[PDB]
Amino acid sequence: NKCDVVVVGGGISGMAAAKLLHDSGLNVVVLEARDRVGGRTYTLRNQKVKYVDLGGSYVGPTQNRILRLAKELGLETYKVNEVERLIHHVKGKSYPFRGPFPPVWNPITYLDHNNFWRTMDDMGREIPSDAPWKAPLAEEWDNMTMKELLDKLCWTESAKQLATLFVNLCVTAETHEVSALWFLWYVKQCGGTTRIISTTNGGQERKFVGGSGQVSERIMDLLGDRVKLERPVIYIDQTRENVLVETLNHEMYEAKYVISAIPPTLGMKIHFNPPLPMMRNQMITRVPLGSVIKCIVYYKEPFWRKKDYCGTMIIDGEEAPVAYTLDDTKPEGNYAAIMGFILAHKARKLARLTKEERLKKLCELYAKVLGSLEALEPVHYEEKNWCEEQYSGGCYTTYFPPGILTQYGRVLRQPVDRIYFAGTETATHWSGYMEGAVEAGERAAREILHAMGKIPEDEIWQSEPESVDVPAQPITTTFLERHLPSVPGLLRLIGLTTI
Amino acid sequence: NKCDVVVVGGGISGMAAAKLLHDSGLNVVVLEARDRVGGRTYTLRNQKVKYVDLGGSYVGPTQNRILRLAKELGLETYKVNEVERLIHHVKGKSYPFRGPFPPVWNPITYLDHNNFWRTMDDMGREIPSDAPWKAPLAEEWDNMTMKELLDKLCWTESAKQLATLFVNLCVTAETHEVSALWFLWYVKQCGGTTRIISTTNGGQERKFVGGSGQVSERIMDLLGDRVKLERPVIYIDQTRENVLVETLNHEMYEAKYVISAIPPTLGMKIHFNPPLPMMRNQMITRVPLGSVIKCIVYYKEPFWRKKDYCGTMIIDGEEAPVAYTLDDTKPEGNYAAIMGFILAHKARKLARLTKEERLKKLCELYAKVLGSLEALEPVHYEEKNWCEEQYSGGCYTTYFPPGILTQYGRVLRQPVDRIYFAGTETATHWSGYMEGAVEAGERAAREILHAMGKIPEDEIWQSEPESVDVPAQPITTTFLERHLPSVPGLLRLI
Ligand SMILES: *Cc1cc2c(cc1C)nc1c(=O)[nH]c(=O)nc-1n2C[C@H](O)[C@H](O)[C@H](O)COP(=O)(O)OP(=O)(O)OC[C@H]1O[C@@H](n2cnc3c(N)ncnc32)[C@H](O)[C@@H]1O
Ligand SMILES: *Cc1cc2c(cc1C)nc1c(=O)[nH]c(=O)nc-1n2C[C@H](O)[C@H](O)[C@H](O)COP(=O)(O)OP(=O)(O)OC[C@H]1O[C@@H](n2cnc3c(N)ncnc32)[C@H](O)[C@@H]1O
Ligand SMILES: O=C(Nc1cccc(F)c1)c1coc2ccccc2c1=O
Ligand SMILES: O=C(Nc1cccc(F)c1)c1coc2ccccc2c1=O
Repeated sequence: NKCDVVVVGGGISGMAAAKLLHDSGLNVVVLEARDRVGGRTYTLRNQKVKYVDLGGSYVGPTQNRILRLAKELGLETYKVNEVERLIHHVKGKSYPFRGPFPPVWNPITYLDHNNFWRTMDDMGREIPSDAPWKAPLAEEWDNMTMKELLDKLCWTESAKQLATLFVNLCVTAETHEVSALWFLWYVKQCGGTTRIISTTNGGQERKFVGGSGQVSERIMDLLGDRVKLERPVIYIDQTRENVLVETLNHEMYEAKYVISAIPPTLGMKIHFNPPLPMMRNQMITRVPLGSVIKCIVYYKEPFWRKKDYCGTMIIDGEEAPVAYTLDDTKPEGNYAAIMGFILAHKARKLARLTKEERLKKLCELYAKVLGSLEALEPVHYEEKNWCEEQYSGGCYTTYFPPGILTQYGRVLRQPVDRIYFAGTETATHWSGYMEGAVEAGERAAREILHAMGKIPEDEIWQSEPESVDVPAQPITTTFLERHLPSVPGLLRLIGLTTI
Repeated sequence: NKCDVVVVGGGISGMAAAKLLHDSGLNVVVLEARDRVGGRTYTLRNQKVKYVDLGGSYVGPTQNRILRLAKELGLETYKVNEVERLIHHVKGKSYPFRGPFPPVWNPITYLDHNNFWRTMDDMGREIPSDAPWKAPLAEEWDNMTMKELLDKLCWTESAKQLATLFVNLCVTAETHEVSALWFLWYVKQCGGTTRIISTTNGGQERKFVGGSGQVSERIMDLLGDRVKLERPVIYIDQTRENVLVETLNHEMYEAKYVISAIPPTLGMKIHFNPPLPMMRNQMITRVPLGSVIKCIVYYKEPFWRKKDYCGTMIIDGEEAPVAYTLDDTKPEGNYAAIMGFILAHKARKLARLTKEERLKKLCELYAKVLGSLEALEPVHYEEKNWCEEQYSGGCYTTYFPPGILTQYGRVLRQPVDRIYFAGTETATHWSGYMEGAVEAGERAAREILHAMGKIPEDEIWQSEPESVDVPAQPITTTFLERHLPSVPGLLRLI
């Protein structure tokens, strides 16, 4: 019934918010729709796998908030296997490599790839993390899709195909589905292309020992009975002195303030009194989540390592069900496994199949890419299609179609009377990730602390000390990377000389 | 409590479905979220206006279902005034014209405009009304926006500005927001460019005497206490023998079947048990409605008619708050008024202003376009910003961003166990309109009658006899319109 703050949603964002508020001495309640906490994180436990992350899993350098939160809760990380060679599989053949970017030998294609990644970051530097709609060309860039941008930028099919994979993998959406402005913002707010694509020194460096679901679970243990499971929120009434929050199972909660810690569009599942202001009313119908099936195939041994492959496969084109894999073997070397994503339209297309049919297509793919008959001998399989989740809407995160971020983006974390907005979507650093969930939950909690006169305004946004356990190597470029011409740059140089 | 069919939503679609089911002898209940029926139609009555449609208003030839339903309920139509000249206002000057398409005189611009309209209809001929995702180039066209298509097709800024206005006015959305496939389908399923843009012999020919809200009101009158107002549906449970439908005010309704007659995305306001299938779960997050403020400025007299202007203004460019107007005067020449739409991004931009500030901007625009100081002397004003509506999501209808129609379009009218889907968005002819609302409501009702064994499969979709009161005249083209080259066509020859 009565409390200081109701937090709607018990994912990492809502739990981080509730914890901060609880630690500050307030009375918080967390209302969670599901029979579990963690949301878009979910750690399955059984005897065949021990534990496995079926939702969000990876953490890495520069994600200091999630690292700090997890460390405080008694959790540890380990490094995702990247000892041996990565594979880029292109036009039916595998090309092993080292370093984060799949390399290319053809001089023209080399210039085109170099320019593609460089230009993503060049454009990113024009986009403020906390206000992407303030970019000087925000309108122009928001009114084109990523498909249009790649069609203009990539002078080779090689670069276009890799760039397309990059978009699909980063945002679980097609290049023609997403705004160029929003995509460029998304990458820049993770620290740019190198940081977002890298295992070693990037976003995919590490996993939590025992699964990421422990973050939300251990906060629930700290909060005790303040977390209410199977309480989907249906109604928020701000017409009276205290806010009234009603759940589907016929309970009413009364609070001074509310934190909405659910994906933005999932706000539609709540009926509001008074109605939401116009811009938010429409925004929450314009912001879908992407589409992904996360699939883990288990093997007797991590046999790929014996061929000097680390387990990372980057697999171009249409026929492959999975475009990206990582080694998911436990740090101890057992429960050998390959994690792969079925992305964007393929998550829709292949959902028609049975679990056994998907397993077979994945093993056949892995056998070809790894040149290994052992890939046809799985011992176990787990998967999760996040498109089917009523209380997520998709994974990893919300994407913005063309035109939406400039028209509606400014209201994403704008309070609505006594409702404040958390959720990874409202973060300014690693939005879309567990890191962003912590940033947003803690920031929303401090907004309320400020509204209550407990902290000054300059304490709402708080910097985070660098992790001593996961130091961040800087992102660097070479002279040639900075100054080599694009393909059209080279052609201009050719035209000028012959004159 | 217990009934045969629960209809969620008391707009035209839900009302049409409930009426059909009721007339066949089933016990129906309509659960309506608002304190009124009509949904995206809303007729306001007061002494100053008599009545005014602040939502959907226009009907025309080929919309035989809405015309038949309205006639049965005792309604009459009158013609939107198009006796005098239309105005196209371009680069600060008014150019009066007759006929539906704003004309041009420059030979290159002429070829470009001609080709633009012709191409929209050429592309439409390959898009099945009942399955646009089966177009031969469905993927190619769905993966581009209308902005990309227009940038490719229009060699002149003149044609591109008019085409942009056309898109904005048709679908209350920006060219870059919408799938080209979806937009081309939308036009084709209203009978093509001429039919969709025309007042005389098209979609804007007529209005209902006393307002379109009377359709939904008069069905509510027939149904009596079967219509439950202020019953927003929050929960649908299909796990047991009968379907259970719960409302926000705590009531529980039990039925054999349910019709969802709400905009597709407003399905998100309902919690489902079991969860919806994957494709629908995601679809209902991918389908926004457009943005519009409908504004009606009243005057002492329809003064524009004295200058041989009918009151239609087509107003290009960014600065104008309103891109399109029609004469809203009543049939007797009284309650003189101009109806104008503030479209798409301008609805968002100008919503910050006060009502009085919007009135001043509109009057000054109209004074310029009509070339009359009389436009600065309004006697009354009414407006409605549909972007504010929790239980509509916007107006006129749902648009599909790039990539969505091909991936999720099949899902829209697919039943989910014992839930069938009505709403104008599910129609195959004049989807987006009151006509499509009737088509979809009656079809969803007949799906349930078929499920019950009461009618055969072949009676689910029913043709409609042509209205005697509003007959359609054929859409024609000239030899030169059909065969003149495009701009790049003319360049190939040179
Ligand atoms: C799904 C997924 C996500 C993911 C990823 C791979 C997959 C398959 N990989 C990631 C990774 O490797 N590293 C990483 O940092 N992130 C990764 N992601 C994304 C990550 O999981 C998310 O960014 C993050 O978990 C989101 O946290 P947040 O707290 O912002 O949101 P949530 O988890 O969705 O929590 C929302 C909770 O709210 C409940 N809910 C929903 N509606 C209601 C109502 N009406 N009432 C009450 N509760 C509600 C949800 O049930 C959920 O628990
Ligand atoms: C808004 C608008 C619409 C419009 C237009 C101009 C404007 C500003 N001009 C039109 C025109 O000149 N001619 C024409 O034929 N159409 C025009 N349009 C569109 C037209 O109004 C619509 O196509 C039509 O009204 C749609 O009817 P439909 O019955 O399909 O949908 P609806 O009116 O939105 O009705 C839905 C009802 O459902 C209720 N609702 C919503 N959620 C719930 C829940 N959860 N529970 C119960 N009821 C719910 C709504 O309140 C509504 O009444
Ligand atoms: O862009 C990525 N990786 C990537 C790795 C190699 C080449 C390439 F083009 C892209 C990733 C982006 O975001 C993610 C989110 C959750 C899990 C993995 C990833 C990526 O690997
Ligand atoms: O396209 C339209 N009209 C139009 C009329 C003249 C020139 C032009 F480019 C467009 C209309 C489209 O759909 C509508 C929907 C509700 C009300 C009016 C209209 C139109 O007039």
